[PDB]
Amino acid sequence: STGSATTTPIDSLDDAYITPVQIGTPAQTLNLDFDTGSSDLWVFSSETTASEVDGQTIYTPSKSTTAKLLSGATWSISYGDGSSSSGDVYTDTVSVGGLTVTGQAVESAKKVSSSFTEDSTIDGLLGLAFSTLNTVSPTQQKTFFDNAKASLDSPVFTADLGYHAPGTYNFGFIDTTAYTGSITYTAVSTKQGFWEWTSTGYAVGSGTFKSTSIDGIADTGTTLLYLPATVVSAYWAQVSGAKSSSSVGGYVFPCSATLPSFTFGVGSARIVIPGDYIDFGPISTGSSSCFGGIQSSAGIGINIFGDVALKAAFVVFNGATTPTLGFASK
Repeated sequence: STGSATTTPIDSLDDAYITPVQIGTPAQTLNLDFDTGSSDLWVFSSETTASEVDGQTIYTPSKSTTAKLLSGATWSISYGDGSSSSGDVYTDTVSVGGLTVTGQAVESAKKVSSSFTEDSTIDGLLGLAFSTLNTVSPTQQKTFFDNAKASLDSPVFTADLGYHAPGTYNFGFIDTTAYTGSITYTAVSTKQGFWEWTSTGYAVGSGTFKSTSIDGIADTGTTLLYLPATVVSAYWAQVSGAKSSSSVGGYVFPCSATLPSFTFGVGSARIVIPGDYIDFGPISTGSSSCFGGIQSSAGIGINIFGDVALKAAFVVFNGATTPTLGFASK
């Protein structure tokens, strides 16, 4: 089997991407944030504290003839951005782009943090990291991909995120028309539950490539590119007037700037992030100071190849017995 679904930016900055997901019988379609950095499929629901719902579409398990309470199961998650959610668990039928999993754990939120409430466009998350990170207790549950894998034509999914435009998540096949040149594959460590890999280096603009190992995670659920402070300083030094602002919480730059590209290595291959991908617009409405899309990972504890990086590539998440990651230009 295979599935193919379009993923759409939630706003003009590509702050996140949403993908429609069918849950239950009859289908209830919710727009979920596909997150290769976590492993819970959770939704706003009829059980979510009313004051914490503000415009989201909710899953109502009582209206699904295939929903079953997973007795005794609870979940609770906190994300790298400080947001969180928690609740109980149903199993139900879940379909993405024509690919159907029966008995998928659907984690129903009783509580969500303010940042979730305040984002009306995201109805929940669909985790695509390794199931070892799933938070359901006392019986850990599998991700949608993990459940679908054996049925897929090939045990893979691909992320093809757009810049200021829709893109695609495919399950079970590689669309050879969706990228240019070849796909370069690189080793993955699953030891921390992530799609963790080692970039071979970077370049800033038309500058020379610096060969250096950068361990980090491919994370579709993180907006920005978080890299070591040395690398980030080298990037922003090429932008007149750019500075790290403790008050704003990262590098900012004059909105009048033309940003240089940023290249990262995948083995001997190179992925070029155009400068415009690194512009996250005014820090506040009407400001001429703009927020940078490349930020320091210092104090995160891990480097994160978030959407800024991934949207410059066609990315293969290969869930073979020994997982790997593939990157192609597009």
